[PDB]
Amino acid sequence: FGRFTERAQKVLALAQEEALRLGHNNIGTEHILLGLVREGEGIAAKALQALGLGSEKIQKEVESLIGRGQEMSQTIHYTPRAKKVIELSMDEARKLGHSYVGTEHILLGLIREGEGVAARVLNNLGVSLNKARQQVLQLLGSNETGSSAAGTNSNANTPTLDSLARDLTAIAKEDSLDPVIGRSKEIQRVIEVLSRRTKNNPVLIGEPGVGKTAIAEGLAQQIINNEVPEILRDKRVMTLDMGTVVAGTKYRGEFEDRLKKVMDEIRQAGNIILFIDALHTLIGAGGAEGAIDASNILKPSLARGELQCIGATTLDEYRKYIEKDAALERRFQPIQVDQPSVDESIQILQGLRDRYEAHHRVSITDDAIEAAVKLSDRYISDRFLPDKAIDLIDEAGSKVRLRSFTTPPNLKELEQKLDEVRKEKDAAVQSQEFEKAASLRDTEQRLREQVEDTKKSWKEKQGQENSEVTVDDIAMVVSSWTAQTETDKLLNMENILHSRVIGQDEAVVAVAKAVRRARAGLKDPKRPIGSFIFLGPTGVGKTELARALAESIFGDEESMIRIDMSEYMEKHSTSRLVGSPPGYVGYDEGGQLTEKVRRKPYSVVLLDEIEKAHPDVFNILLQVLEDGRLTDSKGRTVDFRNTILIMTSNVGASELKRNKYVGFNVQDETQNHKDMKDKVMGELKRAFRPEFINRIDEIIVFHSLEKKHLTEIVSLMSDQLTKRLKEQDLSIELTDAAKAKVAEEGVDLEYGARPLRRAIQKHVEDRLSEELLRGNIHKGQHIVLDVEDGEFVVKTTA
Amino acid sequence: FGRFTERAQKVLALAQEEALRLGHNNIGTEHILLGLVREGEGIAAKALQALGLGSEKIQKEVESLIGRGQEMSQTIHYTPRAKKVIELSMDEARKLGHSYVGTEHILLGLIREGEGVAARVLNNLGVSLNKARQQVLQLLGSNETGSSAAGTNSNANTPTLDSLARDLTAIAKEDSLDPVIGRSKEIQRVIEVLSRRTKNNPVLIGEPGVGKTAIAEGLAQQIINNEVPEILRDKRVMTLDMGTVVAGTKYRGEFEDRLKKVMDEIRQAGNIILFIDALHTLIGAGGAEGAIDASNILKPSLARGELQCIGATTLDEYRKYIEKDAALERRFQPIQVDQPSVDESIQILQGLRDRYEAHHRVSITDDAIEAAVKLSDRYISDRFLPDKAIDLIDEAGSKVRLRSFTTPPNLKELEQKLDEVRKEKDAAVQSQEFEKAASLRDTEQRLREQVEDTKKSWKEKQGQENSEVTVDDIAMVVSSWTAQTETDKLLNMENILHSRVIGQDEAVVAVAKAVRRARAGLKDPKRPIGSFIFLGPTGVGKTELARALAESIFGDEESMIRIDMSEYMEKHSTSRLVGSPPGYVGYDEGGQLTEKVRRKPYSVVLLDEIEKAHPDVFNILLQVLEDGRLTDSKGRTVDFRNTILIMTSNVGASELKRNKYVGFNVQDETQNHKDMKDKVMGELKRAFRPEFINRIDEIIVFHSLEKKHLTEIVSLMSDQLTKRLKEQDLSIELTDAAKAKVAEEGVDLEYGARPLRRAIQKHVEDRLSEELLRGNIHKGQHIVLDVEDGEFVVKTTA
Repeated sequence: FGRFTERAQKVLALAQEEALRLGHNNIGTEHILLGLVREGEGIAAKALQALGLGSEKIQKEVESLIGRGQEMSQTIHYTPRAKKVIELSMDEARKLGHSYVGTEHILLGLIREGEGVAARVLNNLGVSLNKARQQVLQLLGSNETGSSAAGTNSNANTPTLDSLARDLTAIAKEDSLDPVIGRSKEIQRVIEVLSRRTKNNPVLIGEPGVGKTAIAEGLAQQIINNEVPEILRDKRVMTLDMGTVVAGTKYRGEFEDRLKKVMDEIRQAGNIILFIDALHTLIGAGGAEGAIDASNILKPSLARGELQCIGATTLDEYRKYIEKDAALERRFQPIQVDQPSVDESIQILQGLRDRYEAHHRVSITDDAIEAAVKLSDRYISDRFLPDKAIDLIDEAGSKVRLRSFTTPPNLKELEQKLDEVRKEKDAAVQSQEFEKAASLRDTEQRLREQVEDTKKSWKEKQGQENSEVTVDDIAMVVSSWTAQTETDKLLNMENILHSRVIGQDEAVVAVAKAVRRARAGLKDPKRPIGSFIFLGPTGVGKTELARALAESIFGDEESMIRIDMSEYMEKHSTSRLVGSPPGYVGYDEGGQLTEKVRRKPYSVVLLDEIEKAHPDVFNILLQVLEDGRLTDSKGRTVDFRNTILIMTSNVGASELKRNKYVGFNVQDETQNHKDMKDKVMGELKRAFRPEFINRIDEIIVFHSLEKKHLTEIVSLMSDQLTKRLKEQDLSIELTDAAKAKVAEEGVDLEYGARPLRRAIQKHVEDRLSEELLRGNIHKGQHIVLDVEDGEFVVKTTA
Repeated sequence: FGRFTERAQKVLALAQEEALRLGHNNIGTEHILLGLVREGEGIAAKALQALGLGSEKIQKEVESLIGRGQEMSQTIHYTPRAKKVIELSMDEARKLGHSYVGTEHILLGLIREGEGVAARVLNNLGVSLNKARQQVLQLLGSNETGSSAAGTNSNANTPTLDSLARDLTAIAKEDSLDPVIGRSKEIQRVIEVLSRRTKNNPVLIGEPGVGKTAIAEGLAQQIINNEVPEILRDKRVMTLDMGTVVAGTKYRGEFEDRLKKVMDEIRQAGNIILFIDALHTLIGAGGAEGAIDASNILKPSLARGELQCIGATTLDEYRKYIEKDAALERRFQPIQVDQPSVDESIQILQGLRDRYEAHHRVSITDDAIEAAVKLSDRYISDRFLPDKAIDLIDEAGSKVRLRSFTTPPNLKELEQKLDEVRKEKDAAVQSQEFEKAASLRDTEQRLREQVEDTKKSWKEKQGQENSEVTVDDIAMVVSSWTAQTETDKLLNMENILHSRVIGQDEAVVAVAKAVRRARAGLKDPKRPIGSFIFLGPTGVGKTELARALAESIFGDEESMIRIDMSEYMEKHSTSRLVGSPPGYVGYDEGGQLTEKVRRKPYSVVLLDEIEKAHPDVFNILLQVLEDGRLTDSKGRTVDFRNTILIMTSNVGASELKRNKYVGFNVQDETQNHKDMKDKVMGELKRAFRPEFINRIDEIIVFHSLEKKHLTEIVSLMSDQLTKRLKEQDLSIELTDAAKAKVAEEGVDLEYGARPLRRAIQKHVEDRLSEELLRGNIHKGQHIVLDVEDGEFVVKTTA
């Protein structure tokens, strides 16, 4: 593909050189073979030299076939035989892993490609074809680092380390083990609990889901050099892997038997460290079901400190073991792995760029990496700070890499042409029209080389992305889920949120700016990026700003939870009829609110109508706003850590639903507006407790329901129709003028504002179907619905 | 059959020729054998030529059978033996795939016919019967299609692709892989989301049920050829199939072990793409019973980026898996797979026309394909807008092919006759009565050839169908379920809705036009294709139009749901109507209302009396009308996308259930009318809350009992009686005159129009049984119930 070592590439060019030297017009394998032996003593080349082949001998044999004298060897490239040998070398390097493919693989691939002039060339020059593949194989690869250690020994390690299992310290003598960056400050906290054989167990608690495992490689490095105590000197850190135990087993009894064996071998006691990943599963205590009960052997082992071990558990798992104090709590003593510092994240990123240069686009951009964290940290916000991050890096680290190869410069037109040639050419010969295809044939390859030349002119579009992962790039990719087009979303938040909330600017700018402050630098995870009270009418403004955050602020597209406290309130029976679903906040804690935001930890959380809720509820919600967490639903922790909590209120709604009517004058209208954009900030005091509101930030203002507001409601309804018709592949847009015709059949005093949907149906739905059916307009072109004379007008556009 | 290759056909005609040339004016199999070898060196011919047989050698045996003479012909046709050889070859080519039968199959079919004139010719000319079938098998031709290959190799790739589960790439390197038509725009959305080595997992959400699976072959084609990232170059795409896992397994433990092996094999890591269809089952999280939990291994695989995979899930499935989090979140990232819409539908149909031209019906008719789509939307309705569609074409895509092979022109009478001949003949010789069978015998075969000649006139029904699925046919087939007699059902929807709601034209036209416009694929396919409110009293036209709507929009009246909203607030009944209602709005959303429409999306959903319902129910109905789907009730998504939502009212009822009186006018029924065609448009405002109701596509108007509707009620009830009697095979019709005699006992001023059923029983039911009992009328005689002298009158008709 593009990843190759020197020796390889060298064998390849020599084929072409010899192509012309023997007059082999297009070089199949015979020159590739020649290439191998003419590259002298590279692993392919060398191989051929072992069995007894000279550079000469091959070119002469090669020459005894295709031979003289197409010396020019017109547009000297390969033909399919040679191309097959090359495809094979790539795979013969996959074989090893061998990222940048070498010589050996090409001779190996040649044998593999055991026909053409090469294959027989080798079988003519006294070297059987498989004898050649042998020789390369037994000298395989080299493109990767060796071992920085050597020798073989054993001692106490014999009974134990055999079984089961991996020993991190060993692989780090060889220096094939990574730091890992972590969660660096996490690793230190282990050593109180681990150089201690009495709270013999360190116990890592955090998001799973953070790369806890980074800390484990930490230990490896540190037990070697050099802050190691005399305690952990004369110790080995051995990882007990779940995978070897399950392999070759499908019965519980066999698994337990193996665990019994681990305890026997644990005789290295007080000098052994055991690493137990997913520790909870083995104890199997608590819950409605277990998971296997190693606990019988394991508990006394922990108490004695013979099993001096390291436990990896998560946010929720721990409670049902400290409840079993003290035999799990006799060993445990805790450390925070929950959500790493912002900085720790960034460093992991930087480290894995080059392997997303094995997965291309990335290496770099540095700024894009930083962003990977930062943009993610608030913009999803569905994990811990590095998982999110890296996802951007490779996402963007491909999105644009996809744009890398998708055209020539604009010479995509070449390919279009090249197609048409083939056709003409072919079909003409299929009639034959021999020579009537001939010139068409000739036109094909003429075109072709020009095509291919400019398809690799979009190697310039490779040099653009293939070690960058851009700011904007990373950012767009975060938006794709939900620096540049997230920090432009963030910095320009006010501008973008204003374009999706029509009027009632008072609110928009208030949320915008508070969120934009937090969302730029670090408000720093825990607490939503904004707590807010959204005051206003029951109608307009509230939801729409919340929404607008979800689309831009949170990325591109969705991200908004929304619960009404008002919908249930009731419980208890003795003989009563009632058996309704839980009274609402009990439902929320016990399941609904906590689950939903746990599902997407980045959601604009809308806690509706808490005025019409008991003041006790507000305390619970207050924890969401403060902590950025709730712990409910069987001890699970729900990350509201960069959500936007929006607690709504519409207490007094009606006056903020004053329409633009003439009272005294037509200046009662502009005072049905003006009065209402004042009245809102008074619906705040009336809303909830001050204690609640004391954990709630800006005072978001929404107001009125002018006239003005009617034709603004029409513009929500017409868009709901037209979007479901976009689903059906019809592009419609209504100008204000067609929405005007809807208002024409949409005002009475007594009819409210019910006819507006129906009249949109009448003027849009009904009309578009009566305009498409005629053939005046068509689906998937742009169809503009207007009034342009006091009556409705249908326009067409592309 | 319909398709054969030359070599076959050539072998066949040569038999007949040689038959007579040797003195056999009946073509025995002895000549077919001769035929095979007389075609020289085709696979049949050649085969015989191997065994030591020439055409000459065959004809010699043949001449030693009948031999000279019999060159006077017999209008030489085959023997029953010879007809057997042909039937056999068909299967001898089927078994070798081929449905276009070639030479080999014909000798093979001869062998099959291992006793007979051939059989003995071949067994007489000293070659084994099986030696001959061997020879034909061991050379094929006319069974292939042309593909590519020239060698095969592998490397590390071996253990993985073996297992489990084949690669799309392989068959597409032979270039035999299909496009698929798709769902093309879906494939594109993947490449940011997948060419990551992080949250590299695309997850396809759509309807299943739309042809999601089309997208998967998409990847195959684009990852191979030819402009794609360097990321997605140096990759392999492997498809994982559930079927292989379950095979050789019958326990959960074994399944997990196999999955462990797969997980180990993901070692092609960071450059391997695994396709997992129905992804949800493996994660096993959520639900009331979950599924087998692969997640323990799979979750870190997704996080590591070793498992870069493609998830196929549906509308409903996803929620309880992103709920798991957060390496799930840093895995998945969503992309939109086709939500069913008419334009998309057509493109699939057309694509699979040629492939249902295996049915020699469809491919085409163009109008018929479009119709399939458009008609499907309105006439069942239950499935998805493109699945439905293709099914009608293929349905019909056999339907006319059935009408094909059951015709002589009208000469069906011939076959009937030809039978009778045999009888006479047979029975006469069984007495013998030799020549008393003879002339009957002779008469038989005269007939027979005439019969067969006119049965093969119905090659005209082939020339109809073998690329035309009939427009009318598609319609017929949709009518079979529930263009022409479904688009006439559509176009004439108004006419059809009018014929069962007598009076109340006001209502009929309002529903009619809105659906009839809409269902032509020109209205949103994700919202009820007509929303309506039906106002009136309790009954009288309302429901009846809903029924008539089912017929006209959907093709039969059996497309009608009907749910009462007053139960979704319940405060009337609890032990006399419905079991366990409490929770009530929760009962509707959470369960009942949604469950019912989830059973049939092929329904006029008539949600009665939302007026007299808890205000939450109106909000719920509002979601049905807006979204076209609701997701509730274990997170299942109910498609109201091809329902007709109809919300009923009856708060004006009294005038709208009023009856005519004189008072001062005999124009009092027609003054009961005039009041009611007003009374509905005032019952709307009085009934409902505005937020819900305005999404309705038309306000449907009904009437009362008057004088005048009463005598129309008698005609509804009498039709309910006579129809449940049709099941036994009583063919009944009432004229208006008999319904009149019945009316005589139920036009009470003070006992209502309820007595009419009872009086229908006395004058219709009771009367038919008392007319059957005396043998005046009969089953399968059409029985007319009349008055013709002011008293009841019994008539008979065919």
